[PDB]
Amino acid sequence: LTEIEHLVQSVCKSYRETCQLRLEDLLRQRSNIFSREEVTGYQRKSMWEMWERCAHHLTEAIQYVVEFAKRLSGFMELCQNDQIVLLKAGAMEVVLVRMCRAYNADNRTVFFEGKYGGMELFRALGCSELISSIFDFSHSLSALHFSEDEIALYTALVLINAHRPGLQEKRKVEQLQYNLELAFHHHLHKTHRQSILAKLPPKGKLRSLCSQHVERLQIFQHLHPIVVQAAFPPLYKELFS
Ligand SMILES: O=C(O)c1ccc(-c2nn(C(=O)c3c(Cl)cccc3C(F)(F)F)c3ccccc23)cc1
Ligand SMILES: CC(C)=CCC[C@@H](C)[C@H]1CC[C@H]2[C@@H]3CC=C4C[C@@H](O)CC[C@]4(C)[C@H]3CC[C@]12C
Repeated sequence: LTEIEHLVQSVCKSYRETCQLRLEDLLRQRSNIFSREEVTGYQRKSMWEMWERCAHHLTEAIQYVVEFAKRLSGFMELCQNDQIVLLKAGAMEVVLVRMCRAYNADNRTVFFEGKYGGMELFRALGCSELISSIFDFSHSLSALHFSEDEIALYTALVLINAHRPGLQEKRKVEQLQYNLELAFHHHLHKTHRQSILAKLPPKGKLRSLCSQHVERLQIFQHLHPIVVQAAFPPLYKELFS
């Protein structure tokens, strides 16, 4: 078996071990939808409470993406600067992509605290525009019906991007990126799924949505700080300073 077929297997394994929620569970729970009364309960919570809940869920989701990154071939052999540069730019882009698995395009609901709810669940945050953009992005991804293996390979490429500003060893990230691009393209060809390539988000789209998202989280963090046990302190200290 080729280096490339082994790379496909390694990335798909890493994803399976760090996917946080099982696709099977997410699909089964689609019928489990918040009642009008439960939605009203969430809308009546203080911004501060909804922020504490959402901030903690987002931090947990980031930590699954850090673990995913640490299991990708070559990631740990990059200099720490480059690990931080990739995860700082990339980890929340991966969370936003991972969301499409927990999103039902039929009723525009997301899996949140054990049931599916629409974007009005989050009314107390005062972020309707930004949250609507996040729901829209998941909506556009859901049309692809990504396989588990496609999302493993795609989210590896979201992270391993030699064009991120600030890399010391751009050559080394280029080498890992070329191999992951070949693995993704190789797997799509083998599974007759090259049709998704033209349907993938235009680039800049994920970067600019993620930029806006993180900007808002940094404002909330500045006004009402949460603390977590840092999975990757050098990275954590670059956002939670
Ligand atoms: O456990 C850790 O080591 C760790 C855990 C999380 C991050 C990380 N948080 N983050 C946020 O945007 C964030 C979140 Cl999710 C919750 C509350 C406040 C914030 C904010 F202050 F940064 F804005 C990120 C964005 C992009 C990339 C990595 C991260 C980094 C490291
Ligand atoms: C802008 C702002 C202040 C808040 C954003 C509100 C809202 C859009 C956030 C809060 C919790 C997030 C989920 C948390 C965990 C997961 C699991 C992951 O495996 C996939 C992603 C997912 C489902 C997150 C999706 C985005 C959520 C709902």
